[PDB]
Amino acid sequence: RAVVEAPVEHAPIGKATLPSTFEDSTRQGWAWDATSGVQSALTIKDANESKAISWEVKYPEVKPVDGWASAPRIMLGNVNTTRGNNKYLTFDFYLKPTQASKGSLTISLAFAPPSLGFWAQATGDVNIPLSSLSKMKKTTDGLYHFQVKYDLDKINDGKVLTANTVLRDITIVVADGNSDFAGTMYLDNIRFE
Ligand SMILES: OC[C@H]1O[C@@H](O[C@H]2[C@H](O)[C@@H](O)[C@H](O[C@H]3[C@H](O)[C@@H](O)[C@H](O[C@H]4[C@H](O)[C@@H](O)[C@H](O)O[C@@H]4CO)O[C@@H]3CO)O[C@@H]2CO)[C@H](O)[C@@H](O)[C@@H]1O
Ligand SMILES: [Ca+2]
Repeated sequence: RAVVEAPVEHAPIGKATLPSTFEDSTRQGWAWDATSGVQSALTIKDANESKAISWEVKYPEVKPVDGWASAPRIMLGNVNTTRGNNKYLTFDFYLKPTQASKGSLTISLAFAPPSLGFWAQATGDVNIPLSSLSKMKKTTDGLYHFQVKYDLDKINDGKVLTANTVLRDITIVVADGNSDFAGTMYLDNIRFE
């Protein structure tokens, strides 16, 4: 299936780049998956004094049964990277809610390794409770700043990512955990470490 809307003015696609810093004002190869429930503009905005890729999302009040149907699902296609000696994939994730009071966001990471049936999913989903936020100190520019880590030795289905396993694509999903989130999200500094 494909989720479609009228043409939207994304920032320039650029070229797949890791670490993804967005400093060249392009998306450095990141784009919505064709199945992403969110297909609105991906742009390059300042977040916490750095350029970051960004979108808006307000999850529906009536929640789909499939837990990713409404989710931003952003992908770095055909990067063809490997983890090397790195234990983690990590990135900066920022929120600027207009509404956030209940439920959670559940952030997943996946890869498409051609040797592993084009899917390998990190086991360590990260949940951000929205009631936790009001008590969190914001950045100077009014954001909630998370640095999210995924231990690449914890992968579902017994699949193993070795130092040399080709990762064709990287996917990040920000799923709705029965939440009332509305507002802006941002990614920066997407990298292995
Ligand atoms: O639905 C929510 C549920 O999702 C689970 O993850 C699903 C994904 O939602 C789904 O998009 C993903 O589909 C993959 C599939 O696994 C790959 O095998 C397939 O690979 C393609 C490849 O991309 C092509 O280039 C190649 O030519 O063909 C191969 C084989 O078809 O690509 C599709 C699309 O990326 O499958 C996931 C695992 O089932 C989550 O695991 C779960 O947590 C969520 O709740
Ligand atoms: Ca940046």
